[PDB]
Amino acid sequence: GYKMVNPPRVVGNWTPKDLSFEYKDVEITTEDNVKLSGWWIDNGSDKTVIPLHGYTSSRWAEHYMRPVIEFLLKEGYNVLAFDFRAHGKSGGKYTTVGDKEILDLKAGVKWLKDNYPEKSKRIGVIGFSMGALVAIRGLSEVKEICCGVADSPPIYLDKTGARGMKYFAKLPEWLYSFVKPFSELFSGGRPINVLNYTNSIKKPLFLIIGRRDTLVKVEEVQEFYERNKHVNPNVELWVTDAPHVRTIQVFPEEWKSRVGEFLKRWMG
Amino acid sequence: HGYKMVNPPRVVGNWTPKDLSFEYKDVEITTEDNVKLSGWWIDNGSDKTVIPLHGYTSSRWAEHYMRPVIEFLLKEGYNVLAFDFRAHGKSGGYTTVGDKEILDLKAGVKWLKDNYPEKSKRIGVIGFSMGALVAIRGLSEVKEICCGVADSPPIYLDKTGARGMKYFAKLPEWLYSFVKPFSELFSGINVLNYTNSIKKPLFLIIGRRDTLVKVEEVQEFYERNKHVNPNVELWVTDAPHVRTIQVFPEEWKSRVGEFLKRWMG
Repeated sequence: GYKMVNPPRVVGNWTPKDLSFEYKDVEITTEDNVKLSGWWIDNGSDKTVIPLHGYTSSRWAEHYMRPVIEFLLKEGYNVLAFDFRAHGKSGGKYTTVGDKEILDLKAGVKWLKDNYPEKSKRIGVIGFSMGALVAIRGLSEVKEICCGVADSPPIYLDKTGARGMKYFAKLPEWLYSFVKPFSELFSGGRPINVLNYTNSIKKPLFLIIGRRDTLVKVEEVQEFYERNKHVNPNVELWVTDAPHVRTIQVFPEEWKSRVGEFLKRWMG
Repeated sequence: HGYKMVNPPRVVGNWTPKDLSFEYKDVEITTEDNVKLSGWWIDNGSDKTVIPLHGYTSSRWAEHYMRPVIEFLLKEGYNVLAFDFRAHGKSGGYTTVGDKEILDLKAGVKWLKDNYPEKSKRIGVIGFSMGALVAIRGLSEVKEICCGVADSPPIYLDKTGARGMKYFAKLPEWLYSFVKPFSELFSGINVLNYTNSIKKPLFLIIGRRDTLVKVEEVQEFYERNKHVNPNVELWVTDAPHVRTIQVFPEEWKSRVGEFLKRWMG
């Protein structure tokens, strides 16, 4: 098998300045002494939203991070966007499962409270794909987070891995060898699912799943929904017409609308 | 605005030389540009050492070719030095385009001569895919290497990248974004210029089913290098990319084994 893996480390070439917003390059240190790299975008607000990227990307993720950051800033929110450990410019050598990414979220929140408590009286999180798993876990283990949005969160990580390799079946083995060390890590069933936090989450959660997501099924997300419904009356579910994490681009107006009113309701 | 920059993946496997009934040493190799590489020194009680070079998306643990080639070399009687290229596996490094891997091979050779020169009077190289290019380049510029084996070496890189993008295109857009860093990793050439310099024994291996490298392209390297070097060989197989060692294990080990014993004088 595979002991430790890490997806290709990527860095984009756009800054909040390209969105006509000023920002600061900050450095957050986790409790296990890992140095994270990120952006602190002061928007003159008391509310801060933290976007969380997926397994293979970074804070620069052109397909959802850049649109969501521009969206949050124009709504008037402060934004803290950092690369997860072993991603982008952040510290750390191996991602593997990414179970320690919750520590990155804790450090980021703690950093906000320690340096800018007036700018983070309300803190929300938005996660995409694997980043949604961290955001979901954040609502359960991080008390300062008041609300969270989970876009396309893999419920059963093992099934998600097996559904991914099907697109490599008709293709040469050299192509599947790229993702094989990563797909086999989740297919075994060792990493913890988000179903683990269905009884511990008592905060507003916005679940977004695509009707055409072939990696994550709606009914799998619906299972998480009414599991948590017993404990949390503020969990919402929106079924979209987009594939995996593509809603924010393919249906941008409807995304910004529903997410906008979710945040507007729970961010104070 | 795209990718400013993309680094290789890190792949670390479970297995060790112990699973091959061989004891080993975890070594740290420093390059001339101060890059610390991680690797295995497998002492087999020999004066001869063979260095197996891996692909640009894997490491020393690549079970489809790295594990059987190390086991093959060990059961042959050779000492084995297997290290991850920079920013691959456990090694350090931004690995740029990939031109720095020749420095990694030089570091390994230097490390052998500095630590165990008696156990490396003869040094040979075996490279797979892009690792075969490092072996081909290494056989031309590194004096301490007596011979080399090149399995599925890309001859026309841009032609190989073009063929590769065709199969990437058969992936859905939303899924391609996940593996797009792999594609850009190779988009960071004249390999045929090494047909003039190489005058050491070279063993080329290319499969007919290779969707990335054509037999015609490797054969061009063979015929060109053939009238400055009388000891260059070509073996055309009926296997996919770097799969000959897996599809035809006893054929591969026999021809490579005979090649080494002949030139590891």
